[PDB]
Amino acid sequence: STCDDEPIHIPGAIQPHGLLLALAADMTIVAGSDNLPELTGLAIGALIGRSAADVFDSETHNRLTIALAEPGAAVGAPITVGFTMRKDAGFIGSWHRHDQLIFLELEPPQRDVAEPQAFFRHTNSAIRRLQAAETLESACAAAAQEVRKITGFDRVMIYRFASDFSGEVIAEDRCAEVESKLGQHYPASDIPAQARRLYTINPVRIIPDINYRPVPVTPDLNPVTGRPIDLSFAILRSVSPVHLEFMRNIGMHGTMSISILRGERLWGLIVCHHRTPYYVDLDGRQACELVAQVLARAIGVMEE
Ligand SMILES: *C/C=C1/C(=C/c2[nH]c(/C=C3[NH+]=C(/C=C4\NC(=O)C(C=C)=C4C)C(C)=C\3CCC(=O)O)c(CCC(=O)O)c2C)NC(=O)[C@H]1C
Repeated sequence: STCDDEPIHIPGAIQPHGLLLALAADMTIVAGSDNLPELTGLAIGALIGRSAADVFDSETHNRLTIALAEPGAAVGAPITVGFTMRKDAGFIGSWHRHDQLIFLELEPPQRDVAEPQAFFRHTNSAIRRLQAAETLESACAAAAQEVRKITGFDRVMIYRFASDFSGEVIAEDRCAEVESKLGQHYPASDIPAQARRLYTINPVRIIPDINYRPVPVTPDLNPVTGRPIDLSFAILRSVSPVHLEFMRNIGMHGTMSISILRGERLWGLIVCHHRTPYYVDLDGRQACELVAQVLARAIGVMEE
């Protein structure tokens, strides 16, 4: 376990392309990313231990209050965000009720959004083409082709693993400019235990610049538990510089990867790489999110 030891879940930093705010269970600001001042225009060391009401507009707190005290408490779905300071901003992104804190992840207004009809088109065709569920090999390739058709990543591919957690690429499509790993296998050390354990419970992962400077999370002391701040579900979660190397190697300054859950069990991953630094509309992500959700289902009617 030269590999499986790293605490990648508690690195106490996020990627700069958005920010984070962590509230205690009585709705008071507890910790944030240190770039908070840069964009919302509010100084961290001030915020620490004051009210979430100082940052959000009155609805976003209220939509917040209802969502959380909703029964079936869990890492929340995406929310619409407006700040009292810089309302204009209209940042939009998720929240996450883990660690006995309420994490808010906020993203910059994804300008130049997916054309509607084209969107519905690709979403709908895929769910037909995948549900049309030809073989396993197409079901998958399909997902990759379609996924590439939605996002427009330079190369995309379905990765499955054996019971010894070594995987094979079992599908592909590429911009005719980069090799097909369609025949390669890889060793379980490559995506190791703790990262397999993490993908099972949070099925989206996105890195836009592999060449980034991590935005510390301050404090990174969980006030309720007194352990570092645990960034499992955070899609802004700073990433193990080892792996980053391995993406520099294979020549890709952006990634994203989606789990393929098969009854609590991680069957395989959609895996995307893009030469230069590349982002995804929540649209873009939730689409793919969908692809793998159906695929996983168009695997649970191929398993009978
Ligand atoms: C022994 C340590 C190693 C290691 C650790 C490591 N790697 C990751 C993350 C990923 N590695 C991936 C592998 C691939 N990328 C590809 O291009 C291909 C295909 C040829 C594979 C199989 C991938 C996709 C990931 C996940 C990244 C993503 O979500 O897009 C981690 C986890 C890092 C984190 O979650 O913060 C770790 C600890 N890297 C190695 O290559 C070996 C030597």
